[PDB]
Amino acid sequence: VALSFHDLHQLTRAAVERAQQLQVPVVVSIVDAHGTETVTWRMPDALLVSSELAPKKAWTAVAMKTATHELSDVVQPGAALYGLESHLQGKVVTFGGGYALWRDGILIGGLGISGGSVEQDMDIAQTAIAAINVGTHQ
Amino acid sequence: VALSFHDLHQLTRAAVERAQQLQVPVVVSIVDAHGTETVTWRMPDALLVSSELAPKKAWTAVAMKTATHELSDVVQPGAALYGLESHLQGKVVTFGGGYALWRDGILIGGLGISGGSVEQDMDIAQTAIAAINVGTHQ
Amino acid sequence: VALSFHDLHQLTRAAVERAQQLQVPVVVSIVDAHGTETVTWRMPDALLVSSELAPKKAWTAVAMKTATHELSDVVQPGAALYGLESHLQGKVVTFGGGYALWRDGILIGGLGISGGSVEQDMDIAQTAIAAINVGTHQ
Amino acid sequence: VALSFHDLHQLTRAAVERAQQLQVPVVVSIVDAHGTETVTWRMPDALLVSSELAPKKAWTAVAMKTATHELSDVVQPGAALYGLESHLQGKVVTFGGGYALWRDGILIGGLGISGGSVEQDMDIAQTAIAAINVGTHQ
Amino acid sequence: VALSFHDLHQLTRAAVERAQQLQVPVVVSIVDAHGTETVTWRMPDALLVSSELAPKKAWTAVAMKTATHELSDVVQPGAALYGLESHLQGKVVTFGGGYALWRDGILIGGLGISGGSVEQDMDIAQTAIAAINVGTHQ
Amino acid sequence: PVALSFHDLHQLTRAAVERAQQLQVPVVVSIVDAHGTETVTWRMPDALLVSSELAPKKAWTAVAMKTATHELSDVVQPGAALYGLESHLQGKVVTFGGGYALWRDGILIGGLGISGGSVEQDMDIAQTAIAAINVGTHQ
Amino acid sequence: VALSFHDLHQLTRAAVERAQQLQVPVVVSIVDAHGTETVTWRMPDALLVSSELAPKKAWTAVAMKTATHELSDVVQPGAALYGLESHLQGKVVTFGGGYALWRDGILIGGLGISGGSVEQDMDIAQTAIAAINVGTHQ
Amino acid sequence: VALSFHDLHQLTRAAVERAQQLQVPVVVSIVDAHGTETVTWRMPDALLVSSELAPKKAWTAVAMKTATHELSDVVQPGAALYGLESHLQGKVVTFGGGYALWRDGILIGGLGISGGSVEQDMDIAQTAIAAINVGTHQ
Ligand code: HEM
Ligand code: HEM
Ligand code: HEM
Ligand code: HEM
Ligand SMILES: [Cl-]
Ligand SMILES: [Cl-]
Ligand SMILES: [Mg+2]
Ligand code: NA
Ligand code: NA
Ligand code: NA
Ligand code: NA
Ligand code: NA
Ligand code: NA
Ligand code: NA
Ligand code: NA
Ligand code: NA
Repeated sequence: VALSFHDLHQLTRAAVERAQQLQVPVVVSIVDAHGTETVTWRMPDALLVSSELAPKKAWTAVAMKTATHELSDVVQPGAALYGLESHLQGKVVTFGGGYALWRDGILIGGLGISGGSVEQDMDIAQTAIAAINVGTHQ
Repeated sequence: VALSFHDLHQLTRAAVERAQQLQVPVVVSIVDAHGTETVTWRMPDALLVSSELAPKKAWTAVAMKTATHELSDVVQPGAALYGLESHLQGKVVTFGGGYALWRDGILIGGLGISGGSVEQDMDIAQTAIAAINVGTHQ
Repeated sequence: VALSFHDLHQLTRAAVERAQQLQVPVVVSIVDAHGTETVTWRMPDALLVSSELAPKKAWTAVAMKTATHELSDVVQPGAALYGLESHLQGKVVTFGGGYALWRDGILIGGLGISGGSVEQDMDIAQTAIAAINVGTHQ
Repeated sequence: VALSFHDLHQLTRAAVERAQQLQVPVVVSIVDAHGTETVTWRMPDALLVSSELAPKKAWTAVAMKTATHELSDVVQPGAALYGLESHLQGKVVTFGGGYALWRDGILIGGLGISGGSVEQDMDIAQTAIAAINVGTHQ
Repeated sequence: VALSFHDLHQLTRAAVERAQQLQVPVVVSIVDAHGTETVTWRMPDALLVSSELAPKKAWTAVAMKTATHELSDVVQPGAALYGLESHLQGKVVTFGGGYALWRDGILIGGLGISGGSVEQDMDIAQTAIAAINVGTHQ
Repeated sequence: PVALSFHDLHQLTRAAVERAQQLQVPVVVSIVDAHGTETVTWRMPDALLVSSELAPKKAWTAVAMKTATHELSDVVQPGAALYGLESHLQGKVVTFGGGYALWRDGILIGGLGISGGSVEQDMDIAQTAIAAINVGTHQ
Repeated sequence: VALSFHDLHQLTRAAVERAQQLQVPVVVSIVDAHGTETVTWRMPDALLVSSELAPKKAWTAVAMKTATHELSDVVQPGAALYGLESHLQGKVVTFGGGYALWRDGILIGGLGISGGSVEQDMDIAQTAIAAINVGTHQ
Repeated sequence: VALSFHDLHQLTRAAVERAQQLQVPVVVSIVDAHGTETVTWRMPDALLVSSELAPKKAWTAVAMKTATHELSDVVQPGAALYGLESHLQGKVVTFGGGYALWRDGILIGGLGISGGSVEQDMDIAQTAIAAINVGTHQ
């Protein structure tokens, strides 16, 4: 059930291809179900911050079993998990671009994209994920 | 006056059993009156973030002599301790799930639960604390 | 011009005496004009967090040539230095209890109190400062 | 295209000269297109916090290809990159004083000023940048 | 194959019992096959350092697939992995008391003991491991 | 003209993984550019957890010191010129083998780092991968 | 059983007085039995490193229940706890100047001095300890 | 008694000029008597490590009141300050290239050079120091 070589290779290829179509250089990061960095690819000229944000988005997706855009409302002032980003010492990113990857009810990894607008990062991520046979929810 | 073996054992057992009833895997953490990690137990499949949040809640409860849900208002924009989570470099958690433990007016420890919704974490924590009948306020 | 032995000893004594009158245990911290820790004194049962907050308040006062309560408005959402506490990795504290210490137009140090309410910490600090011949503004 | 000795020297001198005119001591920092510290200069009595803020402003400008005052709106509560300063563990500063430096469509570095009001920092930075043959936008 | 509740409970009980027989208080730590803290138990008056060293020994065992005493020679001056403890920022401990736990050729976790002499820690760890049906090599 | 291309990165990464498969040792492969930025990472199943940190560090060291990492082993020993270096740089530099600096036409273009086997295996894997593309390991 | 006001005061005074006699400026640090910083005093012109070394020496004494000079042999290459200083991320200091304080078989705190030679730090620490009624071994 | 503008400028220029004569690109760093970074200059293509080592050598010179080559013997296995580089969490560098700057018996700052061989760094640093009216010992 885990991510196979083919899964990893296709996710990464499809993300890079979609980023090229959008004309935005990104960092692509994939983590396994335990949060271990498994693939990283940086396109030329990607924003330097993206080297830290993409793997953090992928990690966040696994570590909270969620897509990172789904955390945006819950960390606001007044919301249930206000302060989370400081409580976890910057390890969680709470804007879009990270998705949890599921197969047959089992969490198999996380994908993180950074380098565009949040909308671009999410488009790239969703396009990549559509290239392989996986879900973004259990 | 201090947490005995029986206190630590029953707090842990009761927390895990309540979490089983709720069908949510959590990390349980107990710290002593000086904030030293005394017991940690991770249920299978608990959110990875919970491994950091539960001990931090337990620590926060002792370090601020308060339940963590009682810090939620006082760290908001405009409130007296705005910014506290950054000032203490992520050591304090300001949402529910941590309680201070008191016996005969003496602070004896802190219990932290993380892995569910905030309300679940607080339910589990309160249940565990009710199993040994210590107080949560001086 | 600098804090003398007598300055340091009287500041510390007066802060502790005032805390005793208020019946709240605090940490007292004094830093020099360069931000080096010079005196620390912890009263029994002071909040654990105060061991970190009091020196940070003192340091903040010198590092920003201000009282720490004067930073509260400027770090709010919408205000000029929003985010400051993260930018400086938790070294600055932006609620009351730290004061800059000045003599003959020269910055000689900083005093930080933590362990009570913000208002108690500011009272203690102001009382201590009144015990020696120094100002809180240039 | 890169920053020459002359570019660095003129930037630094013009910044210091403008700060002297404003009668505010600042830290001046210049990073290259990869974010490596290239020049630092501290004026006597500059706020201690400026030693950390000015290089961070310069680094931010390259790392996000933006002037730092342009990030102020996008990190607010409710905005698209809320929490960014914690996600990047304090490496990015999101109030004014940092500018990205461009020549012939190529990013050649970043300039950061800290020590005055945000407006003084920006005036100093803009004055310095006007002393050499560069743009602040691609 | 993984560590069951019974495995974890017996390891912990047996380590504590052995420590009691030796009259030395220890910290017991167990990590899973991915290095995630699963159980921590601190006996009263265990050396404060043991709170950091026991989990690090358990983690090292899984992270290097080795008992920690088997790393002592290989990190010495002149040996193949000299400097390893600094390369990994203190995450690995290279003296005895940590053991990797294997069942049917599969790595299922790590156990770490700290609080005694290295020889006591190893005794305690070996005694605990003998209480369950597992090997210390693949 | 001489930077690492897509093809360079791809071939380095593939050849490293292929060689690690031949040796039957799972590794982490890391490539950094001439400025030390992480460019590629690839982790093989069951690689030592430590190798997730050690491989990118090796690659970064190679560029940050313009050297192969095995060439630092003597110089950081007790009594040698750069004793303590690993602590001075807060663990960012690794001083045993497996990292190589990558050069073309006298220009530094990147760094490759391998971790997960013995130090010898990591070097073998790195050298094999480097041979798949025609760059040099010295200026 | 604990360090009283009189104990803390006399330790600190006696350490400063001795350091004055020797004409070496030091930092004095005292921690309680849980390792919490209780007193710090810095003499003018004390080595900057001493602001970190002295509290660490005091902490190490309690955390390891030993004098710090007693750790020097055991951390050497080839000895049982080689690497310890990196394993504990610099929290332990292994050269002289820190002493564990005992009364009636109970560990009550730790004293740390830094700023002279190791031998001066030890002379100062020992002179200070001799000013109160305590032992340096259980 | 302090480093003037001219002192800072001349030190920096002379260091860069000597590095050019040796044909090695270095990072030059100057700190004041309190260890605050005052000047940094990076020559093109200086080793990336030098960006961290040169300011650390300058800081070390002031923080230990010594040239950094004078620390080499004292931090060896078997010597009085073995482990120091870890105790201070990498803030001190114990090989040559850093010098303390003294005028009329007063410590006024530190100069640090990194990028060459240790001998080249020391040559550069000594040459720069010779360009102004200061000593390297009290
Ligand atoms: C921060 C790093 C700096 C470095 C490395 C530096 C380096 C130098 C060097 C190498 C020269 C000689 C140029 C030549 O080769 O002929 C020079 C000249 C000079 N620098 Fe600087 N400088 C620095 C900053 C400044 C600053 C901040 C000022 C004034 C605010 C200043 C004022 C001058 C003056 C007046 C000259 C003489 C010629 C001229 O007016 O342009 N320099 N500097
Ligand atoms: C540290 C030393 C520990 C000791 C000495 C210990 C001892 C025991 C004993 C004597 C029992 C009674 C049942 C029997 O006859 O086997 C027991 C039950 C139990 N303990 Fe512990 N325990 C320890 C730690 C833990 C921890 C950390 C947990 C975490 C949840 C735990 C969970 C339980 C549970 C759930 C039971 C009752 C259910 C069952 O045994 O199947 N114990 N323990
Ligand atoms: C890590 C990031 C990787 C990316 C972005 C990536 C991307 C690609 C792309 C774009 C192609 C088609 C290129 C072409 O031939 O025209 C390709 C082909 C291929 N890749 Fe990868 N790849 C990666 C890693 C790997 C690894 C680690 C392996 C093997 C261990 C691998 C094996 C292959 C093979 C066997 C082919 C087809 C053979 C051929 O090109 O004729 N790739 N990859
Ligand atoms: C660091 C925290 C210190 C605190 C909180 C403190 C507090 C006090 C207090 C409350 C007294 C009155 C004692 C009594 O008679 O009951 C006192 C007296 C004294 N202290 Fe301290 N003290 C401190 C440090 C020092 C140091 C470092 C020295 C000398 C190096 C010192 C020298 C004295 C002397 C000589 C007296 C007797 C003269 C007088 O009453 O002013 N103290 N201190
Ligand atoms: Cl915030
Ligand atoms: Cl070492
Ligand atoms: Mg049950
Ligand atoms: Na926050
Ligand atoms: Na905050
Ligand atoms: Na009971
Ligand atoms: Na913030
Ligand atoms: Na934030
Ligand atoms: Na080391
Ligand atoms: Na070292
Ligand atoms: Na070490
Ligand atoms: Na060391």
